[PDB]
Amino acid sequence: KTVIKNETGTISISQLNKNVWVHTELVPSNGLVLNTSKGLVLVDSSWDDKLTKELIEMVEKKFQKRVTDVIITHAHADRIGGIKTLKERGIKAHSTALTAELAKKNGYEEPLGDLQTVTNLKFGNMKVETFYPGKGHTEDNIVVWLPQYNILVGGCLVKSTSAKDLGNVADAYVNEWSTSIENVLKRYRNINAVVPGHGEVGDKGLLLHTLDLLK
Ligand SMILES: [Co+2]
Repeated sequence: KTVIKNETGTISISQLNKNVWVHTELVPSNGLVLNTSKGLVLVDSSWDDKLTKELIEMVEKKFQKRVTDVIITHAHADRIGGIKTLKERGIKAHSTALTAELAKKNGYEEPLGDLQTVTNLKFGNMKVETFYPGKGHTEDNIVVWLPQYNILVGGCLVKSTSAKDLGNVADAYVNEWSTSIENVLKRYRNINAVVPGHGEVGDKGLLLHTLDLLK
């Protein structure tokens, strides 16, 4: 897989696919860059505004298209933190209503609150499904599915192999997280890659790992 870094090793993009890339910023945090016929779409932005601006500028320059949309997978900072940058640049920031409600409560600018339990979006030819599986890492966590690739973005709901515990559980629902993981396994029975919130890309084994960490 082709991999491209900025000057610092602070931001790195790894090609999963002709049109799907994983972005990682330095903990490392992951999201996706979707190279579509109508622009770039990000699944998650970055830790804060400084890194979000750098991420956008890197990908706009490389791919020679604008970032048009971001999907925010929960209302914590590794996730909501670049919202000011998105809003001021006219980048549409999609989220569930609950994620937007939580962002506002916590003093962040609000994403759109447009995503339902299951939402199907199309960006050029790129199909994206968002799914709220229930509570887990947070109340509001969603996953994102690319049905043309059978790629799942697990976000913080899904732990990497290298994670040997659940991490920050202060906002977690450790008794509903296993059911939520089961909901993802039931919906998506044939998965090619799973992108955890943090750590190396894997497959359905990451979901099984997360289940074991919850015991
Ligand atoms: Co989080």
